Amino acid sequence: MKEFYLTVEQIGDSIFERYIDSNGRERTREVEYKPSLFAHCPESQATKYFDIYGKPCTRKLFANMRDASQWIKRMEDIGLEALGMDDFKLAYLSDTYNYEIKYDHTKIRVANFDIEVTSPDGFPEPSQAKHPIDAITHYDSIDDRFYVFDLLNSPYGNVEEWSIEIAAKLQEQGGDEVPSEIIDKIIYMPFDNEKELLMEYLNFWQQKTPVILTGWNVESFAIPYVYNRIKNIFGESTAKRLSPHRKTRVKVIENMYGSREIITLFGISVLDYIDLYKKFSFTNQPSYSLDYISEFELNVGKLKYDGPISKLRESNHQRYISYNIIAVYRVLQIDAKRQFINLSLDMGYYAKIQIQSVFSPIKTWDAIIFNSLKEQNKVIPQGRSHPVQPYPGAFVKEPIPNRYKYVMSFDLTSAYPSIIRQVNISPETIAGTFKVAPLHDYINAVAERPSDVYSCSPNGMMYYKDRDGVVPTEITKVFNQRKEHKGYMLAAQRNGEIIKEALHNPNLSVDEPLDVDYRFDFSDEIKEKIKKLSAKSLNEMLFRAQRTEVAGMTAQINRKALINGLAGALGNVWFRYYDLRNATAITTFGQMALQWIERKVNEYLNEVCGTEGEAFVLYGDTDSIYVSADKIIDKVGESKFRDTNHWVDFLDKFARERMEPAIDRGFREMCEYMNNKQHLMFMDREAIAGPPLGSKGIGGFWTGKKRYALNVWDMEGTRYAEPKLKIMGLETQKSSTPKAVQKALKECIRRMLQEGEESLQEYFKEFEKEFRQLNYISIASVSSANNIAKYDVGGFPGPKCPFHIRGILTYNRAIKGNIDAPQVVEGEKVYVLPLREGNPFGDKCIAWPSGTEITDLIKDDVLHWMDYTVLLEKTFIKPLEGFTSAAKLDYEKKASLFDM
DNA sequence: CGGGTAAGCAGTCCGCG
DNA sequence: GCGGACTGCTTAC
Ligand SMILES: Nc1ccn([C@H]2C[C@H](O)[C@@H](COP(=O)(O)OP(=O)(O)OP(=O)(O)O)O2)c(=O)n1
Ligand SMILES: [Ca+2]
Ligand SMILES: [Ca+2]
Ligand SMILES: [Ca+2]
Ligand SMILES: [Ca+2]
Ligand SMILES: [Ca+2]
Ligand SMILES: [Ca+2]
Repeated sequence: MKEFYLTVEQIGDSIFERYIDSNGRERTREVEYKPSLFAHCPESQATKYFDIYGKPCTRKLFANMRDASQWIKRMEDIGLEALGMDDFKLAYLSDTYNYEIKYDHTKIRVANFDIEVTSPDGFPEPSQAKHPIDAITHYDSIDDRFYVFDLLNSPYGNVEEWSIEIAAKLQEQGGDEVPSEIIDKIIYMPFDNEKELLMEYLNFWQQKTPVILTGWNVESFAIPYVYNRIKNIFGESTAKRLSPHRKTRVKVIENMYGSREIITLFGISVLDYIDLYKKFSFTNQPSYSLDYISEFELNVGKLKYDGPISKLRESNHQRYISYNIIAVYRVLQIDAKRQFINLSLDMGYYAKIQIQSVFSPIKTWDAIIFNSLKEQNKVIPQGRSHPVQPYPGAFVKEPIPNRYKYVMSFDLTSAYPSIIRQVNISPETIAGTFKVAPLHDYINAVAERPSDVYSCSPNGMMYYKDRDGVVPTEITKVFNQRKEHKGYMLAAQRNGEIIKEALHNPNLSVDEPLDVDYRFDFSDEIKEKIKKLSAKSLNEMLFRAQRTEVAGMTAQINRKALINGLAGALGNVWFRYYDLRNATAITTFGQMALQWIERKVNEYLNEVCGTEGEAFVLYGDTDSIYVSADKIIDKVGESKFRDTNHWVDFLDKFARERMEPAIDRGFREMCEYMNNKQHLMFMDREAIAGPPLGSKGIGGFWTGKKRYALNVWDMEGTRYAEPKLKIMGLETQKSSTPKAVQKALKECIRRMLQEGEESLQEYFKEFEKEFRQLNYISIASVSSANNIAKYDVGGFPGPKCPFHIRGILTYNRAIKGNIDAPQVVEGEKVYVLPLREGNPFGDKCIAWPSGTEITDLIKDDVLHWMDYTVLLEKTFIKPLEGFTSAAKLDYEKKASLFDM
């Protein structure tokens, strides 16, 4: 097999590399890598190295990496560009792996761990590490084993060994229901004292040194706690054994409002799963506790116990250890589903970076572009300093607030990367500027043609047409990978819909789920067999279809995120290829494209309908248009349709056969107008929306920009067994809105769109009547908590104090005295509730850490004093009044003459 | 901590005769 | 009360 790196580090003048050799074995080596860097040189000097602008360069080979670094400094003191890859480990990987990396994940050691630390005096600060580590579960992907390190004797209690037999048993048997599929994979090791546990853990770690290190909050808690605890007990050199090169550094993580400390373990690639999830999941959660995320992703129930976690070890050590094991398995289960580790490995190896660099799009792209250019013997410019400057982004059309009955939407495929490809936007393809007309003149095709030579953007930039730039070339490769996974994702989705349909008629038989590849559209034979299957089999197939779809979604959406990241990296000062001319060429072209095509679709449809000046395009945002299809439906007449699916087919056919070719011609003309390199504006139909045939549903509504709801029958070629709501921006979509309120508002919208005004007033009247019975958590608002200290004036609100911060200060006073009570963590999320006047808390609201029950000390009072009236009006009535006046209907029945 | 801009709504503060 | 300036937070793209 072809070798591949596992980790790479620079330590002084050595590269330290862990790798898989040609025989599949893990090795380590130290290499005294001699970097090269580059200077411009005279024309009449024979060279094969050229900067990206075609100017000749001489290569300077250095005795060691420290000499290259010092040289870089001296070149600045002189005032001359020191060209080339200044991150020497990236050049090493480029030199050592000069081919497309074929990796084998079964050879990569992936470690998932979680620790327990009993603490009587509140939260155990990792930087202090003053309490014993009393449990470690460490899963190893190569052995496929959970190694459990269990402390039996502690200053906080002596306990009995954990029992695997009780662990296996049902919760109803007094057991812990550790899942049976992992019971045989546990290797349990009890310890008589902490020193021995840790000494064994380090010996184990040495034998099985993680390549990828993950788990939940490992970077901010587990790793620094373990590192600091071992440091305190044994000294630094023993603690540095967590690094296979014995090198670590304390790294300061700075945000807008403060900082924290993490430990960098050289020769390990730490991918904290909480950070993986935040980057790759495309959710925004009320809480990031593992219990909350586990429940959301897997639908497994909260790990439940009596009393505080601080007393769990002594009161119930058995459950304590079982929950530590289960917590590690939960992360694995989320990964089996979401496939973020897999994704990280793909992108890291593709870019030829340290795997943990996948968190940085600037670093990922710096390495992709470096490797690409290195291939042609080209030399990358030096990074330069830039002042941060604002620049313009997308156009968004102001919709007329209203109900909209029949809606068809269209949207550019990979808008910004397509613009980059079409215009040929790249650092080294800039050819000059032209005299710009106001944008409006390009939109209406009255401005002078920008160039008869170069490919243009309406921001005034021109680009070469003879050759593709390195940015379009490399962005195209990732785009193609994206398109492939999206194909599998959509197939799995359409397959899901076939299964749902079939489920309306399950057969009464005992059978097995079919062995099929869900990434591919179900053939006729598979369709036939599906119609003969039981509900049990069908459900299992649905689950598998949805897993395949989730796998496709992770792969496609984060490749989209990567390529879109490049368009934005052109506008970040830290990017080697930062250039506001290119960042703006992209965003300005986009604004033009949207408005240009709005004009064309309008002209086209007015033509088809024999009208003039009618606005068919009601809305659009960035690269999308929403076309009113009322007139199209009416021209055939609702009477001619057999059912909802009949008009949906009609519109689908109209969009594909009439609208899309009209759209394509309009864009080809725009391409010629801008003299672009390649026509790449592909605007496919997204949504077909409307009310169910013969109902009183309103089908859709807009309240404003980025605020709308649509009843959707077909999305990108997926025909739904059941209509689906596409709701954007509204309170149902916000993590700040109470869960029960999201759910109630969603149902009001479903009723408005599918059933009508009368159904809506029915549901409202009932929700208003019963809502006070809802669990307090389900009706709490959610907010991030920044700058708690800034607004804290002796425990009371300072001037301009935010409502949610006020809530926290109210909380802090109510629990003052107790180091046992959970503290709100700065920068994390809180639940917020209003309090009725003259409550014992002395203020109008209270907030507490999100994803948790509020402590028992105050819970009773909170419940008694909760202001259901305020809460109702703010979270439910206000947005609902927003929706319904927009849609021009009433949530309460107005008096009529029939009342008499 | 980690590519970008546009834009909505909640809330404070204070004006608005 | 509303609305504008401003902060804070959170979306859509
Ligand atoms: N996080 C994001 C999301 C979007 N965009 C920009 C770039 C996108 O190209 C454009 C339109 O967004 P879409 O959600 O329509 O995404 P794409 O058009 O890129 O992909 P798709 O093919 O899924 O439409 O907005 C961005 O810069 N950053
Ligand atoms: Ca725990
Ligand atoms: Ca798009
Ligand atoms: Ca599409
Ligand atoms: Ca059947
Ligand atoms: Ca879009
Ligand atoms: Ca306001």
